[PDB]
Amino acid sequence: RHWHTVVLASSDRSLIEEEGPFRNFIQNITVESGNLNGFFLTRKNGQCIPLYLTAFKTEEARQFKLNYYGTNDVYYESSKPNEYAKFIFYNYHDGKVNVVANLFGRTPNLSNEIKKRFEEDFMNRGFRRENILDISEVDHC
Amino acid sequence: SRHWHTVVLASSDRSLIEEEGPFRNFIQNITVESGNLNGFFLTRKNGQCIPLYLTAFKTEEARQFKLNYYGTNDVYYESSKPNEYAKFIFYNYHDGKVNVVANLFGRTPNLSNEIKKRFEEDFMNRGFRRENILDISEVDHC
Ligand SMILES: CCc1ccc(O)cc1
Ligand SMILES: CCc1ccc(O)cc1
Ligand SMILES: [Cl-]
Ligand SMILES: [Cl-]
Ligand SMILES: [Cl-]
Ligand SMILES: [Cl-]
Ligand SMILES: [Cl-]
Ligand SMILES: [Zn+2]
Ligand SMILES: [Zn+2]
Ligand SMILES: [Zn+2]
Repeated sequence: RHWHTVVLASSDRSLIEEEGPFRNFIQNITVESGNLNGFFLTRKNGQCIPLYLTAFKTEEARQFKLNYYGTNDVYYESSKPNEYAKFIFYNYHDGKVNVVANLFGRTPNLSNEIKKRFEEDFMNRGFRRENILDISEVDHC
Repeated sequence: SRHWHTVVLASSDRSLIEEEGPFRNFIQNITVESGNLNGFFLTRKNGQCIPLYLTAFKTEEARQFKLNYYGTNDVYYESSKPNEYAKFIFYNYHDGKVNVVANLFGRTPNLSNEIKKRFEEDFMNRGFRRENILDISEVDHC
């Protein structure tokens, strides 16, 4: 259940920048009744405050639904389930759609090969490198 | 995997599915080859129904495809009744902007009110207005 946020990427960089709604750092994930109960940390007023969310299962495997900053269609992917986890969030807020990609590792960092693939996959969709934030190299919660 | 009709279109940006919109295309058929989806659509251009052939390539994930059209697209297929209808959700990336276009296909020009109702409510439940849904089963199109 132990996880670390290693890379964040978004169509809207502000979503993952400081004070951003999706700049959350995963701590652990526990599966209950097929749902994903996530415990995250987020920074506010200088301190690390807990954030508990639940991504509910859907009729589709690896697809979940999450109510946060609007609604989100969440997709899980991983070729190495015990080494990393990739979660793609399609966020709908005020009629606006954005994609937020999360790369989780068992420890604070991940192999360059895994990070490179995640990053190139994001950029190949038509996004700039600047919209990728590798936080393994940052002092966060 | 064969004969289809576009019954309902819905999008985060209505201009995308309105007249002259890049996603206002009417499916005619889908042929599966090497796991890829070869689609044949019709599009209205200058009072003329012009053919549009596209291929959605398979990915490492089932029911997920990649399509190069009006930028890039992550395409997801869903259906509780595969022989009755097909739902395709397009996550379009155009000039750094993301939009969602949902397509509801039927074996014939129209679909049950139940199926259309669920499709439409699922769309609106995500935070979109009813006006962004276009039921084209009630309009003369290609
Ligand atoms: C990062 C994916 C996720 C979101 C919410 C949640 O509760 C658990 C996992
Ligand atoms: C509407 C889904 C679809 C897109 C492209 C394609 O080639 C086949 C099906
Ligand atoms: Cl660790
Ligand atoms: Cl630790
Ligand atoms: Cl626009
Ligand atoms: Cl028919
Ligand atoms: Cl027909
Ligand atoms: Zn750790
Ligand atoms: Zn527009
Ligand atoms: Zn027909």
